Amino acid sequence: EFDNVELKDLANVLSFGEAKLGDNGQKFNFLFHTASSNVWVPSIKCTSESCESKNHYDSSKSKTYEKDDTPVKLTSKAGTISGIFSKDLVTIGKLSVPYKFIEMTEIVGFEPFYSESDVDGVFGLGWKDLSIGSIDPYIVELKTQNKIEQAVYSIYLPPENKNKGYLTIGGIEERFFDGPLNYEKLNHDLMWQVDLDVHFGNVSSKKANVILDSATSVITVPTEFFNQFVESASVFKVPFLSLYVTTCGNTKLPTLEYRSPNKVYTLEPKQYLEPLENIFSALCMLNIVPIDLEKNTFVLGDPFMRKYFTVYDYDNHTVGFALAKNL
Amino acid sequence: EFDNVELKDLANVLSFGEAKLGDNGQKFNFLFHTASSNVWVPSIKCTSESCESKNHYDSSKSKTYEKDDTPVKLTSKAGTISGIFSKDLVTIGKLSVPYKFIEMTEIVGFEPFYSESDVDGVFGLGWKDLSIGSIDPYIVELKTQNKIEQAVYSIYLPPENKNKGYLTIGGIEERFFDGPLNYEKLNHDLMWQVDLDVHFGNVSSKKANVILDSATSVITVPTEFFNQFVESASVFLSLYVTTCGNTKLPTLEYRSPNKVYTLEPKQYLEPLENIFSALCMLNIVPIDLEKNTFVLGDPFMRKYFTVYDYDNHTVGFALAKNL
Amino acid sequence: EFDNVELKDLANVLSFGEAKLGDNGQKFNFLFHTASSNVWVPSIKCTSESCESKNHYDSSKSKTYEKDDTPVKLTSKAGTISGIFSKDLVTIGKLSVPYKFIEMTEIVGFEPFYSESDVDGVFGLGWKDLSIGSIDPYIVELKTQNKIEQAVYSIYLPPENKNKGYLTIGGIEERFFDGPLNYEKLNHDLMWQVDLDVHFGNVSSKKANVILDSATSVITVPTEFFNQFVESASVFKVPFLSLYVTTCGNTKLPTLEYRSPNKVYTLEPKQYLEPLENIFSALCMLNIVPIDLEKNTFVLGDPFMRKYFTVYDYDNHTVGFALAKNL
Amino acid sequence: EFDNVELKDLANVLSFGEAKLGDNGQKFNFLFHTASSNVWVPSIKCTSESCESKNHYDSSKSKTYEKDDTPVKLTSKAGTISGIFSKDLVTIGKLSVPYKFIEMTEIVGFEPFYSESDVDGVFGLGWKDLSIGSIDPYIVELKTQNKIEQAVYSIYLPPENKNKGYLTIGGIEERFFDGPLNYEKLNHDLMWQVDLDVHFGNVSSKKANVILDSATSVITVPTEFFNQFVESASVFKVPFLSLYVTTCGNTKLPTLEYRSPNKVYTLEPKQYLEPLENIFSALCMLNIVPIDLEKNTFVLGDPFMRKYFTVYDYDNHTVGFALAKNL
Ligand SMILES: CSC[C@H](NC(=O)Cc1ccccc1)C(=O)N[C@@H](Cc1ccccc1)[C@H](O)C(=O)N1CSC(C)(C)[C@H]1C(=O)N[C@H]1c2ccccc2C[C@H]1O
Ligand SMILES: CSC[C@H](NC(=O)Cc1ccccc1)C(=O)N[C@@H](Cc1ccccc1)[C@H](O)C(=O)N1CSC(C)(C)[C@H]1C(=O)N[C@H]1c2ccccc2C[C@H]1O
Ligand SMILES: CSC[C@H](NC(=O)Cc1ccccc1)C(=O)N[C@@H](Cc1ccccc1)[C@H](O)C(=O)N1CSC(C)(C)[C@H]1C(=O)N[C@H]1c2ccccc2C[C@H]1O
Ligand code: NA
Repeated sequence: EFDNVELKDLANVLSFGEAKLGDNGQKFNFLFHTASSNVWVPSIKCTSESCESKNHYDSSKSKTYEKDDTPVKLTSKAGTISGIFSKDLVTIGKLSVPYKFIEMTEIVGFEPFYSESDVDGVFGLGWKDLSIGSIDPYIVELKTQNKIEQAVYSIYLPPENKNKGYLTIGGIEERFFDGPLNYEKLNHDLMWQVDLDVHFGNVSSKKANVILDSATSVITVPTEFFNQFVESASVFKVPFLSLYVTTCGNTKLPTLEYRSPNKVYTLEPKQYLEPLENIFSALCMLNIVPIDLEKNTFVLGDPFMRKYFTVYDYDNHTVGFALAKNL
Repeated sequence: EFDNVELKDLANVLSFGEAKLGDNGQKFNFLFHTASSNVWVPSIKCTSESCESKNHYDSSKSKTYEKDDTPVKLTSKAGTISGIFSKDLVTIGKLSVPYKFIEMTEIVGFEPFYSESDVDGVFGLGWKDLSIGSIDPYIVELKTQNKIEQAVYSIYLPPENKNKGYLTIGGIEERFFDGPLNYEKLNHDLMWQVDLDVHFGNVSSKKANVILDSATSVITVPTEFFNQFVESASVFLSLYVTTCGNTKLPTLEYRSPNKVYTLEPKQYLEPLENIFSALCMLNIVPIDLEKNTFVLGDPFMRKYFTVYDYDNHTVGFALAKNL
Repeated sequence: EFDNVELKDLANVLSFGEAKLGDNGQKFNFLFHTASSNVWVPSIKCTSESCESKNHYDSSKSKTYEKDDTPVKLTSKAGTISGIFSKDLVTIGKLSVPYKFIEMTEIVGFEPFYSESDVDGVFGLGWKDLSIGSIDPYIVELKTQNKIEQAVYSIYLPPENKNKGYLTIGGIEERFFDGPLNYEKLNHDLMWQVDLDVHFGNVSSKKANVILDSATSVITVPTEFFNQFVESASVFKVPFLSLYVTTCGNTKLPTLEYRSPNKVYTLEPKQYLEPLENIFSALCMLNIVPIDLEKNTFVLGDPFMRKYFTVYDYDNHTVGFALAKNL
Repeated sequence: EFDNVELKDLANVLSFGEAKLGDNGQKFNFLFHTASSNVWVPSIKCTSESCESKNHYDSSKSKTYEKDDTPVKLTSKAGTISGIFSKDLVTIGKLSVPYKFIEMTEIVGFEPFYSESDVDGVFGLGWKDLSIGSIDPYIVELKTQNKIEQAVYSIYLPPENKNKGYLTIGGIEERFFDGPLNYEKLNHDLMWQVDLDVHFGNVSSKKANVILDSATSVITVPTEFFNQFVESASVFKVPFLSLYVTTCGNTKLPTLEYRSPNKVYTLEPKQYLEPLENIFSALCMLNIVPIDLEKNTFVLGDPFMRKYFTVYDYDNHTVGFALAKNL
């Protein structure tokens, strides 16, 4: 034997948390996904190696389980996922309602990321029309059964990792934010998406389609938008050392802004940069990625959510934004 | 109030662990750093807003404190840290020896990233020639003081998470790896750096300087090497984003005279979504550090258990194993 | 005699510092004034009581004094100032040039404030076309005379009073701020004044004339603008205990924004509020005053300069703004 | 670098000075607070960001410290302060006594104002009945322990500035005032509070509760009284350009009167008006704030203490007023 000291991971919070299935309280780790509208879970029957060291849902150990069995198969350019539909108790903290979910039974093609993390499944929190089987979103379902009064939830991510991070259902906790809470109207009942004029230095795109996505740890922007910025950065002498790398202290890096008619949401340069080293880092990389998802569409991930406490209001069809606060 | 639920971090082990100072065991979160040669720690005396949230070293609370007070200051085109040398018991695990560290007294230029991490300081595991003050590396000092027989350590990151990570001092645990341990000679005692021929598709860089650096979570390549790969791609611009589980991409090869070390697309690709991600990005970053220099961080150390041998001036590599 | 403890000031750095007249270094406490265009200094000849406690300029002591004697008289419902123009060495720090200033000869009114305070006079840092006598600005004259090579200055107020403020001449000092430093063009060369769209919750004013004024400790808004705000605050039920008093933590107060084509400058509620009590104050007041100065005109005083480091550039006719930082 | 001149604060003296705790003389800037009844100090053990730049009490450095550890928590609509009671030597000037004080371990809800000021804590000078934990006032304690013979203090603020302010303990220094010293009896031994008839123009409130509060720089008036005054000065054609703003030379403004059975205390426009600009200001605001604290309650802060040297006499349960002189 020799001297071994335990290594740790870094304090880094996202919309990762525990929910429960069945009346025997079967525990899982969920990614609470604002841009998906089903709950998906590793089934006890899953024949896929992926599934081995996960948490499982066993419909025979829960006395409140209901047969549905409607098969479903989803496939990406990247991977494939097939399962069956089940109903049972679904619980987050104190609240519980019977809900229609997908038991995963074959998972091909998401490696080594899927088996590498301690996440079991997705607990979608998007809108009805984006979901398979056309199901009412979980939180609406809580309101239907009068378990809560207002179809609303909120994500607080701790803006400096000094404390726990939280998902709150049924009401707005003022402990989480400073300044005003501001609602924007949804441009569609598909995702949590809003019309905003986006500005990044001299580049701008009016009335862009902008989407909240608690699953990405990136900011996203169209290719052409990203090209215009690269060229404009060049015009404005913003120094870069390669496409994505810059001095963290770079004084020419512009504020990224999303403007509505009555409120501007912003990420300062150091709020969209990732350090190259994990301590005392002189260099930085833009955490902004050109991807073309839809005409004029931009995605807000964790970097936005790290700064903005966000609110999701089914009843009003709005998204609330406020400056996240250290607990 | 209303129904809460706790949200937590995604388990992601790196070379970050605890170490103690003084005979009253002042505890710190350190980045165990293969590319720094001093131990740096926040002083109780630090006047910076950076130092506020952190653990501090307070010499007055330690009977084994030996006064030094030799001033240090590092300044950088943008960055400043400064402090004083002090001598006290430094403890990792069950191992303990008097050692000269730097109590940082001013920390400027590394916000907000510093205060948002729970790292307090750096525990250098590099070589003497880059130590400010020419101080023997901590592990060498353990050996001089007969705390250990061999001035060797190793770093194990769990290759598939689901498992805990380790820094081991003084010998080699077979439990951590599979297949043989291959050793490479250092090209120069400056850092843990080896001569290797690097290849990526049609592009190659002979007799490159490659540095192990436990403090980046990235793989680094010179700008010219990356431009060459872009040019060679021209035969058929992003190329930065691709499909996850795209196997039609080159493998990164680092060739020594008797072993080739590799990182396949699934070692160098990072997903854009944090579950079931359709798209992925290259975790290969072009940046010029020094002539012909490449750096190997985390994504390499996740595949390769690495051994750092001071007695023999070598680095050992082997395939990291579960448990 | 009894036990006495001294009482002091609350740390509150404004654009107030020292400068010198004549080759014998006569010193004065000046308000460095971005919205005025002459230097005004009390004369040794001043006959008023207000002048008794002040520093005085005595031309008979300076071998570099050049006689002008053109009389000036400014007379406004709060007081009247008369004086004569004189020319002499005028010195800020290391820098020095012959300049024309007004020695005040009579100061009627402005009481008790002028004599209660320890400012001697005003050091105008505005544009020529606002100057009495149409005198080139001091900073211009420095460049005209080859003392500096860029006719630019900056004002830094400590954003939390943890260090000294600084007036810098001749170039940009990055220690004061976190990038980006964004430049806006002047709408006119009368004052430091820019076209910006102002938003305060749902109220807005397009293409407003906004003016930097280092001499007020207040934010200014036209009367109508303020009335629109009151209107929508009443409708939306933002809690006010009276016309300016609110809880410091009021979550319904909006952010004040000033939008250029490429950048938004903002004041969060607690950056435009002042506390009722000087410690642990539950209650606050709006430091926003409705005043009709000019069509559609808004003035930025101390609350703004306290958050934004500001650069005043005569060569390029622009003002720069950046997030001020602690030293 | 570049030519730089320092910027300073103005001289504005308030009820704010130094006192020491413990035998090693740990110094703090305290607000000498006539409407608080404990002493509050940040603890070295405080875990809030609020405490970070402040002076701290470290009990283990003082050989005279005695453990108490009684918890205290004060919370409200938007403020939490908690801590523990500790006993040590407490020193103002050459005077020293063992005294129970509160070590703050958490200060939340008072940013950014708390960190922007160089006040560390509050040194209560009120009455026992308002003390948390039922503690004898510091100055009474000085009397009990035979360190002074009269339990009395005074606050002198220099009426025209340049001049230090002074807190005096143990007797009356005639040097601070002109004219008689008039005394008013307390309507209650809770605060330094007095029955007075308050008149402002045509508006009056008889047998008002008027409270001395050395912690506001404002004068306070119930909302109905204020409303009646503004409607009233409308009827009588006062020049107002908005709701608090008038010219600094406004001749027509009434004197504010506080009438007791044998003395009338007054505040003229001179004493209740704050200028919009910090030098040669044409425009002014009423420093009088409408705010309902309790039935018929009016607060006198700085503007009043600036004119009147005030004396606080525990022995005879009275407050004394005299016109303050220049030193
Ligand atoms: C290759 S990322 C290495 C990083 N260097 C940079 O960012 C250099 C840089 C800066 C700007 C433009 C281009 C290049 C760096 O110097 N990091 C340092 C982090 C640090 C840790 C503790 C106290 C202060 C800083 C370094 O790991 C260290 O301990 N040191 C201690 S001394 C130092 C400040 C010169 C640096 C060093 O040896 N740097 C060298 C190094 C290290 C790892 C890999 C390559 C190189 C070359 C040179 O950059
Ligand atoms: C932000 S409020 C500006 C203030 N005027 C007022 O409040 C409006 C007013 C005017 C006349 C009677 C009553 C009310 C004012 O003019 N203050 C002045 C302070 C002063 C400094 C030195 C000697 C005497 C006064 C001014 O900043 C200046 O130097 N001047 C020099 S001469 C002046 C008295 C006409 C004035 C001016 O150019 N004012 C301009 C100004 C300033 C700030 C904001 C808008 C404007 C427009 C313009 O009127
Ligand atoms: C000029 S307003 C006085 C102020 N009250 C307010 O703002 C009223 C308020 C409260 C909550 C929501 C909305 C409005 C206040 O209580 N300030 C306090 C400042 C303080 C100082 C140290 C530690 C914490 C706060 C006070 O002077 C004190 O020490 N205390 C100590 S305990 C207390 C919270 C009961 C309060 C008190 O005695 N208040 C009394 C007071 C003080 C001044 C004027 C009137 C009154 C009545 C009574 O409420
Ligand atoms: Na806009």
